[PDB]
Amino acid sequence: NEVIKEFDETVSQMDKAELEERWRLAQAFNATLKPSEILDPFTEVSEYANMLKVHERIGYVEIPAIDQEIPMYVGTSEDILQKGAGLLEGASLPVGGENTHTVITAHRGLPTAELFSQLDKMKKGDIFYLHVLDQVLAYQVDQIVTVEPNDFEPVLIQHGEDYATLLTCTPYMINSHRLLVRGKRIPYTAPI
Repeated sequence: NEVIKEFDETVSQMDKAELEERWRLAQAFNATLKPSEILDPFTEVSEYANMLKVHERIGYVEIPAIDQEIPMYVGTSEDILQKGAGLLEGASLPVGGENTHTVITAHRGLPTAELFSQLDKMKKGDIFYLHVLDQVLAYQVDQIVTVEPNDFEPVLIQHGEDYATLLTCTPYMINSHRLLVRGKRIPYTAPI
């Protein structure tokens, strides 16, 4: 909020050639990422996403269906999950691209930040935006499933496609299962 304002303000002061080289470095990481075993963030050395870091924030996720703009951070440690959404370890960077699947995790509400509390309100067709460096990527929801903390392939990188999954715990205030809201990239570029 204050954080989101500070983020966009810093980005607008950054050099264009440098904004572009960073983007390309993240795309290079996405093009080479091997499939690995993705663990539940809510249970149990990294240069991961360095090119995207702006005072430790890698951007924010914007979800008009639930009136949220939540800062994103690297990893899903509790330090992070207390203050915003975390990018899941082993998944794509949120810079999109063919054969990518980024995964953004937040608690189902904290006492003073709703975060992903209202994620059950999202429906197929809903559009959310990843704001990353000076870019904004639109994703349109095409699948919503609830799974056991051991059930986790709907976050599989599917060849050809560009996906982003918003991930939280469910039922509300019980948190025994995981709610996955998957969106697929649609054409959108931020206005100038």
